[PDB]
Amino acid sequence: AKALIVYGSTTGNTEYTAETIARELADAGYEVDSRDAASVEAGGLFEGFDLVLLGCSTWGDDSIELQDDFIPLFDSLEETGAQGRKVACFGCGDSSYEYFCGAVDAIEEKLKNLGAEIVQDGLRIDGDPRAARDDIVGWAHDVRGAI
Ligand SMILES: Cc1cc2nc3c(=O)[nH]c(=O)nc-3n(C[C@@H](O)[C@@H](O)[C@H](O)COP(=O)(O)O)c2cc1C
Repeated sequence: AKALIVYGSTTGNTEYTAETIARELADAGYEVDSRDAASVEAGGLFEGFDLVLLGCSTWGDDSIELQDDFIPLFDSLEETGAQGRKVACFGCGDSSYEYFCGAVDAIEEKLKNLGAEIVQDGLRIDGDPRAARDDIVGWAHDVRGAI
């Protein structure tokens, strides 16, 4: 199978996560196309993938904001065809906050209402993804034995 990894990272956390996740896949027999959202384009993007990996960090204090690079993709997500698509969402945040990884929640929601089938519960990392690296290896892993 063929997977798409699209990520929004500001400080490099979600970028790290998507890489760990990328290999996760690739070492398993997976063909993987990883991309920065900063550059993606919504026009049938999801097209011809068996799984879509959609990542993003949270910003904001009062209001939930999505990693910046990712917003314009968030905005035009019904243009990508996530109909009966297989999508799992991930990102980084800090639980010191009230709407911890609230960016994972919104992603997942527009996905549903859109058509995707979420194969698994979003992976919400609290901290440097790097020290949770195992939590990560297992999630990539649970989404495989899931399709
Ligand atoms: C201005 C700001 C507000 C944040 N907003 C929240 C929050 O609402 N939810 C939470 O999960 N993460 C929140 N975080 C921090 C995480 O989003 C951020 O540290 C994270 O690691 C993103 O890594 P990245 O560079 O891949 O986007 C806050 C941190 C700061 C700087």
